[PDB]
Amino acid sequence: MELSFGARAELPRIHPVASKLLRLMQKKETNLCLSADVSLARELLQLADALGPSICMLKTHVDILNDFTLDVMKELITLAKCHEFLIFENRKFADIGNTVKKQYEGGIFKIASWADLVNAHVVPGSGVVKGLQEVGLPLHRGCLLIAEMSSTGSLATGDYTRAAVRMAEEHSEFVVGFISGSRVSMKPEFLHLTPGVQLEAGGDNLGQQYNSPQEVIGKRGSDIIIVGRGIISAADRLEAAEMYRKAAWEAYLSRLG
Amino acid sequence: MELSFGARAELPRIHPVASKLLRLMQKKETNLCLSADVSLARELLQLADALGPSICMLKTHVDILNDFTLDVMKELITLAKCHEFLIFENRKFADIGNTVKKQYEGGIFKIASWADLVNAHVVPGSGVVKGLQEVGLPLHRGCLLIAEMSSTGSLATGDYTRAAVRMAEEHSEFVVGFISGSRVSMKPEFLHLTPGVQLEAGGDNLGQQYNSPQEVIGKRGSDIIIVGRGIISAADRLEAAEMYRKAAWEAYLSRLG
Ligand SMILES: O=c1cc(CO)n([C@@H]2O[C@H](COP(=O)(O)O)[C@@H](O)[C@H]2O)c(=O)[nH]1
Ligand SMILES: O=c1cc(CO)n([C@@H]2O[C@H](COP(=O)(O)O)[C@@H](O)[C@H]2O)c(=O)[nH]1
Repeated sequence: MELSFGARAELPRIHPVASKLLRLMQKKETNLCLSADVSLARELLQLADALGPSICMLKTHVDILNDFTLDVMKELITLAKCHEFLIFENRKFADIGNTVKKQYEGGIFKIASWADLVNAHVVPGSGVVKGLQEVGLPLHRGCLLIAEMSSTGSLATGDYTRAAVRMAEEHSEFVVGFISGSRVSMKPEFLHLTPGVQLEAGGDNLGQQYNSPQEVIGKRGSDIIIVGRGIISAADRLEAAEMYRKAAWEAYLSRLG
Repeated sequence: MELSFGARAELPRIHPVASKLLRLMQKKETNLCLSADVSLARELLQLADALGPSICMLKTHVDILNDFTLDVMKELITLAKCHEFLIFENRKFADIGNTVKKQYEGGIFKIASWADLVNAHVVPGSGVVKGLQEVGLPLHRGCLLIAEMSSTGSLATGDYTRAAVRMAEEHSEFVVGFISGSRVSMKPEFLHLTPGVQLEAGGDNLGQQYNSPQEVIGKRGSDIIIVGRGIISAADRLEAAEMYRKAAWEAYLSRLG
């Protein structure tokens, strides 16, 4: 039946990036992804260093960093290697393949040079994956497909979600999992990462909706929680991260039995 | 029945950005949007200057510019004002409102400071529009919603397309039209902009599919053609732009009768 993260890391069809992730999740007893939604490089780096031991992944929006430089990403990579977490740039590539390939490799951000993982919306059809793959496969990177969204009015439901799952399963050499609210693939080689997570019930004023780690990992069968404001707006971000880590980890263990 | 671009510019419910666009389209006899998919600021600017008289709009992907600076955008604005065209950043905002508001205003690109128009995918629900509006309305900007896509396997069909149209029509203070393959709204106050356009039949190797200006403007009832490689890969980009302009303009006139 259900396998531990450590065993999933060894599955025949596992992607190397997924394997690296699954192994460090097991080693560190963390299935928490920090959503580092900050505008200052110094804050990003100080969070990455202090919280690194508590997280399996740090999710970036590099396009909201007021003082982005590639040197900032070099320093982030140093922390990622030191503390053992992956870097996930939440770029949401969402256009024709020819365009996304350039967006992934080029420009000022050079996302493919530092990001272990990126994500894509599936709305354009499988060309979005094919374009990204042309850059990501040579660079030994992975991709997540957005199969469901956390926000009110999300159209990523029903046949749309099914299409995302098929697209992932048909591009397993590059696609390693999903942004989703629940387990959407029955194949254990794929990771499920779930945003819209806080300990307390609520939402924001712009359509975000929250569920708890126990709900999303335990009841809905996801693997990793993505948490932004629940941690970032807290006074003690380290303690907050530990609370989220312990919640997500125990929900995982209990579901494993 | 059908109104000229000039008359549409005066409609009671017209958005000011739409009005400005419609008036310059009529004045200049152009419903061509150049997709300036280049990596060099100098090429971007030289295209903008030479082709400015032939276009109603210049569409950017600032994240593929290797030498982006805000000064480049200042120079682009100077050309836009001189030649009378709008600047459209094809950012495809596609996340929860709280995130997109920061992506629109902030970061290195400060998109809202220079872009007349941006676009958004509707997959997250109407929060994507609400978040963007919080920045764009004060700055007197407009937004386009992606109702259909040109690429093979597009999921922007059926109820998804209907949802995009409703979302636009319910946020008319900020949303001024669509990226689509055809007329999708029956309300003349909304613009339809159509990518996937070349004179010759064909596609690319990454899921792009082409139709002609006569097909998309004439038969499918769209307003503006978005053209990248058909112009940019041509030797004489000025002549190419003129060919596309004259095609799209005559298709418009004939449909007007
Ligand atoms: O459906 C989604 C998809 C994404 C992409 O990961 N996100 C992102 O997770 C994070 C949630 O942050 P929060 O915990 O502060 O709401 C944000 O960066 C948001 O853009 C969501 O919140 N919901
Ligand atoms: O459905 C879409 C949506 C977009 C967003 O505008 N686009 C964009 O139009 C342009 C088409 O370029 P081409 O004429 O070279 O194919 C590209 O920048 C591509 O990213 C499309 O090609 N199709």
